[PDB]
Amino acid sequence: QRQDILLNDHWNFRFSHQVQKNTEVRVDLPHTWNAQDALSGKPDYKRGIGNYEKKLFIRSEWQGKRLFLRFEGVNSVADVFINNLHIGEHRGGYGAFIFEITGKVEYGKENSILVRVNNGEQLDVMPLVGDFNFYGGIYRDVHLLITDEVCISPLDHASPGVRLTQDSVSHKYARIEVLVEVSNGSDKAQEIELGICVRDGKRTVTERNEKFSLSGNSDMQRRLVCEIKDPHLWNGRQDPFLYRAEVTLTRDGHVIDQVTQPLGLRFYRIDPNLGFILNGKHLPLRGVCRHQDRSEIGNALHLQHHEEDAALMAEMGVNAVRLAHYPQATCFYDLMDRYGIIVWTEIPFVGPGGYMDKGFVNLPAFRSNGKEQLRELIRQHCNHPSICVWGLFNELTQAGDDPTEYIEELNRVAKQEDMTRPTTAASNRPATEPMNFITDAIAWNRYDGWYGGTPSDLGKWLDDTHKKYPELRIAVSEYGAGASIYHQQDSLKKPEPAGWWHPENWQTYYHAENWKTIASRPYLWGSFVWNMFDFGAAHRTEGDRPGINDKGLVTFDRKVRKDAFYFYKANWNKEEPVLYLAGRRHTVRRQRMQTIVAFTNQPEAELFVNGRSYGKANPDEYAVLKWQNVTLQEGENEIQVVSKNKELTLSDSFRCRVES
Amino acid sequence: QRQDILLNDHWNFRFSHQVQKNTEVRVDLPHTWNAQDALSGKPDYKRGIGNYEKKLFIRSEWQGKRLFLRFEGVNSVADVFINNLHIGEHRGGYGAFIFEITGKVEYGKENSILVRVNNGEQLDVMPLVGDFNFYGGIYRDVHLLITDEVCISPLDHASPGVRLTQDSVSHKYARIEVLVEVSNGSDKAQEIELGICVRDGKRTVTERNEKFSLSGNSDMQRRLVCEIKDPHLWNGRQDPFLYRAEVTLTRDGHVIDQVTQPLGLRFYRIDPNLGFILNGKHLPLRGVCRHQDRSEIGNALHLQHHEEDAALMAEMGVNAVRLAHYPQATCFYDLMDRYGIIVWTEIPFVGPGGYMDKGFVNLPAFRSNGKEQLRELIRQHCNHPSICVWGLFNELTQAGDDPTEYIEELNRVAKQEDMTRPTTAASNRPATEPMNFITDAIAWNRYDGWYGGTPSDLGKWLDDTHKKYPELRIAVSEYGAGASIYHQQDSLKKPEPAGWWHPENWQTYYHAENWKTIASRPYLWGSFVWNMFDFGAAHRTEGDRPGINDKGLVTFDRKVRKDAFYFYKANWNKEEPVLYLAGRRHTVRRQRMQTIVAFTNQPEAELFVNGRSYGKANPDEYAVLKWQNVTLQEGENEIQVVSKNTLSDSFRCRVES
Amino acid sequence: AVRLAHYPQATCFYDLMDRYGIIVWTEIPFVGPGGYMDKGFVNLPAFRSNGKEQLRELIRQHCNHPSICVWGLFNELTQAGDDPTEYIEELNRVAKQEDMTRPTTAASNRPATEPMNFITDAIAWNRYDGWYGGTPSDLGKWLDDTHKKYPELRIAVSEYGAGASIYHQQDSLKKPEPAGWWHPENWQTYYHAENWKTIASRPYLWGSFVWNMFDFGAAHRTEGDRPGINDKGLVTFDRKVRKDAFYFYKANWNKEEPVLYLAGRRHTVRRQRMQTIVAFTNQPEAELFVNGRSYGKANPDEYAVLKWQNVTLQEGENEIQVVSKNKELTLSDSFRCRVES
Ligand SMILES: [Cl-]
Ligand SMILES: [Cl-]
Ligand SMILES: [Cl-]
Repeated sequence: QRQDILLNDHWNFRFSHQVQKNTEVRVDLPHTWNAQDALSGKPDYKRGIGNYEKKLFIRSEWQGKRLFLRFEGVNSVADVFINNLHIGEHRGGYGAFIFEITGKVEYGKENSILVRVNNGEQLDVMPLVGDFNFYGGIYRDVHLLITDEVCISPLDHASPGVRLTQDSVSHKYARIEVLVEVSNGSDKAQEIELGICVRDGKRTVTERNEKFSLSGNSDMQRRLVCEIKDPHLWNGRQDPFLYRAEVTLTRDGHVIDQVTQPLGLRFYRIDPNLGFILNGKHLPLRGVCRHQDRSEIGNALHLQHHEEDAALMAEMGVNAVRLAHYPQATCFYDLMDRYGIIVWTEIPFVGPGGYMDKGFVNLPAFRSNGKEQLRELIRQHCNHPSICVWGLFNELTQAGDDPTEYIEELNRVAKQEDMTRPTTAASNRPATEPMNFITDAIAWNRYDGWYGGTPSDLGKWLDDTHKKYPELRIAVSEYGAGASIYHQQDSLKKPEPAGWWHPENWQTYYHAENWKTIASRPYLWGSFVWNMFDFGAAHRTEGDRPGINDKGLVTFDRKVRKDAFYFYKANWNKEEPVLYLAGRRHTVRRQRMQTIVAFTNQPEAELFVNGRSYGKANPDEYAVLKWQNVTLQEGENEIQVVSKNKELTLSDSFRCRVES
Repeated sequence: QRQDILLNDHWNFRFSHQVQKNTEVRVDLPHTWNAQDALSGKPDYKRGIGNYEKKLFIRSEWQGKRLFLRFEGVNSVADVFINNLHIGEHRGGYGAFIFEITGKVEYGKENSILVRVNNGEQLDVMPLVGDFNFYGGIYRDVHLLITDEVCISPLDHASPGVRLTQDSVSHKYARIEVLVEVSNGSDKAQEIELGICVRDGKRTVTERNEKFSLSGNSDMQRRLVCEIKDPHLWNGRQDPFLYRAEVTLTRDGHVIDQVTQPLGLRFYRIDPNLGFILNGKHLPLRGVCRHQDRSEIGNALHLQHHEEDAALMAEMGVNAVRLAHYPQATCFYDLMDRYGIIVWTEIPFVGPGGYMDKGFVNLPAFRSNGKEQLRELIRQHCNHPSICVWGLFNELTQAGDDPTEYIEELNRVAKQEDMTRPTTAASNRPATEPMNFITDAIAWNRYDGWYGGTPSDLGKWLDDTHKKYPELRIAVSEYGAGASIYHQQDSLKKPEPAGWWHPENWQTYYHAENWKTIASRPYLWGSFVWNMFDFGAAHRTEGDRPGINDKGLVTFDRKVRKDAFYFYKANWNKEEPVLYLAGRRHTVRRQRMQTIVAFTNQPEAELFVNGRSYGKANPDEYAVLKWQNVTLQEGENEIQVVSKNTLSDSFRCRVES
Repeated sequence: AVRLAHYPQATCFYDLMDRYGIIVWTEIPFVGPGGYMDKGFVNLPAFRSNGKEQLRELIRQHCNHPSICVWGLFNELTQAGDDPTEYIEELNRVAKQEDMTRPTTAASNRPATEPMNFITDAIAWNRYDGWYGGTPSDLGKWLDDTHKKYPELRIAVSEYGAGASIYHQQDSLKKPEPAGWWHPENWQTYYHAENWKTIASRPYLWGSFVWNMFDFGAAHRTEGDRPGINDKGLVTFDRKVRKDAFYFYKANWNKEEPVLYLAGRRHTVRRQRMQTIVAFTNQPEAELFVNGRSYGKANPDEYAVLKWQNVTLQEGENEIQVVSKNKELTLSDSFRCRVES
């Protein structure tokens, strides 16, 4: 009944700095204008105003309906015009936002949609700093909504208008409360029927409907309640079961409007000594971090790109994700729902880390806008079963303008919006700083063995902190190491992090030792690898090219899994057979005697070097096969590893050459 | 004695796009970071955040005083930090602004000022568009103000704290209402003597004092009424007389704070049919526009630059100047006060003109800020006798977000702030548009004979408008033509304005015809030339080099007066001898036959060509000497002109048929 | 005298030197790296054959100009790497085939021992003692040392100079850092007064050449008051403003146009109350008036320098005027000035 029309095709664009006429060029949404300058490594890429114009014919039959323009993302600040009259402004690059254009168009005519987008710097719109790209543009989809004059309202913070809250969840019973925004845009009072039907496919599981009166040009909220006995729980990747919940408005029979949403029922708690308990059973959060960009296109992502990023994490055995450092797309939360991957999602309250300036500036506009951004985050995505914590900052400092007061304010805003999920944060503060003690959970970013030290520093630090504050729920927000797939060398030696040489073997070593450190500590409720993918950061000058943070387990184009990916796949994915030699891309070696390493989830593998066996071996606790003192021969070599397990015979091999 | 310490020397600077540490460099205020990229013709010059830091030592003997940071101009949005703790933001690149730091520093030790300056694009801080450059930075002076704990307050829209309102002026009597803001920063009540002394050189002209008690931590506004019988009126360039008004705070017989302000007394009115009448006598307003930049340095101007601009204007006989398109430097207002030049100064409410986008966006942060800039402009510069009109917009359009109500709102704000001067605007709308009728006076930007048409079209349009709207007080806000000193040709032909060829002879022809049109029309209360000076406009791609609006009478480096300068000088300056051949820069000619033109304010001159006399000639009504059918030799040629009353002028050129 | 760096210039400018009477050193663009990277000489066949063509072009094109008096062969080459010393000898021989009436010379930055300093008939060195390292007095000792070691060389100073922004001012005379963003004007003034004293006491120098008459373009530079400018001119890059040191030379060198010029007119905000007040004149006397009060008459020293020590300025505004009377001609100069602390 209700209509949702994609508006991405054929816009006109120009930069306000192109001040002459006839300078517009065709673009097609999604779109950023920084996919070339920023990705090329230019730190001063284009940050300012871009102008999108669309011609949209408003049909006559649409008069008497209600028309909305929903934007799923526009970085950073957007001003919307209909036939060149301002209708609204939205400040924030990552929440969806909406405007009703029912009273603003000429029915039966072409009309003009004009979106003036600014991604230039501000001190009053988070994020203010960050180790990533602030791609400017309409980089997510744009939709025309047409509904009945009486509808389930899409206007409240661009939420769906249906909000599904879970309490009393057990293996035996669950209670769901359903908050519905209903809007009467007619001049007449209406007697409507409101109904909720929760379904398993096409089988009704529960159902309640309600008749009530609503005056003209008025909206009110309705909160229905229903129950499910012996509910089918959403249980992570073991069984990511999903009800669909349909809320309908009815009038004289026949549906007049409909909204459907996912319902995944789960209970869980974060235990200071046991970690994360999902539906009564402990669950390691084997996590990675993910940014929303890609090679060549920046953050103008299409559906298939989200799907592919999800598939690669699923393949590696990921069961948790931190979506850094901002609200991300509905269809990615969808995929995490459907795969059973637990989600940490946060507002863009990002501090400087090792860089300059601040993530917090004590401006009324900044503080206020931040609260609206956190309110957008929760109201737009709270229905997703995969979301399990709400994150409030990444790497703020207490020096200069101190955000501790404001963070406490944000924490309270989160609880007003959602009591059912803990808050968390990603800190790089000494443990004594108050801001580590506000959120329900806390976590630190740690690079022991990359930005200085050795991996053993990590377990000591975490052990000490867990001892001094026994009630903290500690996790590793970030840990990782740079790696170019074209940087190879025989020996493990710690590269300079800020230089043009990130040899792949050190990333491998780093994650091996670090996962060992994490896996020995059950008090950590999760760990999150920085990062799943290389991602654009235009100011970086390191690795094999500028403009890239190269700590991904997979390359920026999603083409090449680095060695470390297969290390995590050996450990985390016990379903697909894995047998993978490390260092296949080290193809020109200077030593004759080497240490060979493979990763497997098989019980046993045997190494062969020019057909000459070097023995069977079993992986250690963390899936690592290792043969020291393997003599290669001058010139060409072939290195093959083989494993048999009943009918399952696996093989991996590569070639290489030794010079001197 | 109140202390005023310049803080321009040695600051640390880095762009915020320089994320890495140790990337600061030294700058020395005044400073912009767009003096290289914008003036090189880069359309997307850097519009973003730059961070200035200074270490400043807070002396122990200042504890117990008050301490003010006053910024004369920072484009466009500034946030100021004391020891990295925010103390306020200012939105707007051309008004002065101030923040008190008394309670924000550690006395006796080093402190740090951090000024985070953002010239990035905004849709809520005028100007949004404009044919000029938005040079970012702290491009005007920065002072430390030390005052008594009870002081003449510097905090109200960064005003001087003293307002000199001329409520009645005549050749016999002037009455001046003085408004002084007094601040008590003490925790105890204070009884203080407020005094004002109006001085002529050293002679006290009038004097008024009063005693009151001001309670602790309280601000108050006093209003003393001064009178001057038989006043010495400030009467333009004929006699730019200035009294000095010294307001002082006394306490138990000792002066503790002092503020002096100009007082130039005058009355005037703008007659619909007769033009501008100053102190009872008609003045043609012979005017030019002026921007606050210069080659190589952008808008990071010094005093000598202001002074050289003013002198060049006075040399040409200017007696009115329109300061486009924004509040400019107090120091340049002082100059016009002292020369006697009438000033038109306006808020940066600038529309797109020939270009894209809008001068107005209907959102409340834009409306709010605009009223604040208008209040900033009047409260900060109202004590200059040169400022005679306040302008509200330049080239706004009624399409899209209609700004007409908002301009009515802005008109009422200026009347609230200053009833003694009329409002004006610079329009490019058809006379039908309602926005033309809000301000007391109105004017139009017109380029008949440059952007299409012929100069004769100005008079016809003006005439038609005066007849249709006889109550309008009409002036020409802009008229002008582009020229490069390096584009020369034999004959007069109209260039394509958007092209790379702007021959000088066209600019000279254009101005001589347009002045003729203006000079005939006394109902114009003024005319302003676009522009006195070539200026920066990064998007321009015309003339002899990109990034330059070249409709100036003088070049961007203020080195070379174009031919048109000397036309106006001979018409407007009858005190300095002028005799000047046009076309000396056209040194390679293709025709033997020539029309030789010169400008003069002598009663006659005689032309010589390779020594041969072509005749004594008299100038026309517009100071133009012209000899037709002048016959040049192939090869080298010397053209000379002489007058006696004994002036000479000459240049050499060669002919290649 | 003018040294046209570093390349053949326009005929009309050669003409202008002919007509003023200025002696001209002009040269081929055989320019070395100086303080930068890479080389002026690469031992390619085409490079060498081209260089000869460029020198025959130079001489056959401008030999008629009488102002040209020496022919320059290189600037700041180095012997490290591809040694050009042979190829310098060829060019000098080409010069000799092309023209016998003028000596050849060069502008060196090599230790005096290097052979490439003895090929041409005369030789000069670029010295920056007191700007790039050292004191201005190091220049005298080196020249005399060199003159004593090789009494046959015909030694000139092909380059000496110091950077200055007219917008960099200060109270005291401190050696700035050359590659930094701060070139105060008082230092360039000091540099030239001291270096000219060193030059003018040494008659065995057949000439000296200020680097440079004007600030010139050099995109790579990041010093002084803006990027991309070599700011050692005596006059700005727009030929509009004469820096202090220009007037030190005009007083010294131009004894026909009267000069009376106070130094430091652009330093309009001082921080100290006692000042040394220096002026340059070719008049015989001048009197200094500070806020209308005489600080006495004074005579210029041998190098046209008037100095009044221990000048007391008031806090706030100041007016500094110096005035000369020579029979008919009366000269005055003044500038305003502000003291804060
Ligand atoms: Cl922060
Ligand atoms: Cl507009
Ligand atoms: Cl070399």
